[PDB]
Amino acid sequence: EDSVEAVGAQLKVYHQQYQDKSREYDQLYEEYTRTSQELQMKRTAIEAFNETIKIFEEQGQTQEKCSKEYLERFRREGNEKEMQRILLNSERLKSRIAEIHESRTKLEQQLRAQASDNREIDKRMNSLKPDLMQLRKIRDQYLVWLTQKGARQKKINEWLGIK
Repeated sequence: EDSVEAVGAQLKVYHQQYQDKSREYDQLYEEYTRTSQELQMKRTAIEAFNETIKIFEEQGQTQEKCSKEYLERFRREGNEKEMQRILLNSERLKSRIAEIHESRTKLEQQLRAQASDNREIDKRMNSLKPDLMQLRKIRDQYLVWLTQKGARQKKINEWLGIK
């Protein structure tokens, strides 16, 4: 009721709630920053693929340049096996590229998944900011109350779990 022990008893309850609400928030904040890091690597990895692919395409372009003379000629010569070789190269090459291009696409999809999670963890992270403010305010109020009350230090520390 109006018992100092009863008020201090209430204080302990709210302070605890507050610390717990606070700890949980901290846990989320780390998780958010951490995932934003792992999210960076993914972005970087994608650039790696983009770079890799851009490379192979340049290789393809230049080999295609030299092949063109020979190929156009072997066609009318007409050497089957020789020009066959030429097409077989460009093929496996383009099926290396076409293979990688899809390989990053799976990562991009895999990326947006994590990106959403951060959007959501950030959301939950904002749900708590209000309560934290309030609990802190509240707890501070009981402190002032008990403080102006005869109630005093040592037991206050007890109620705040201080050693």
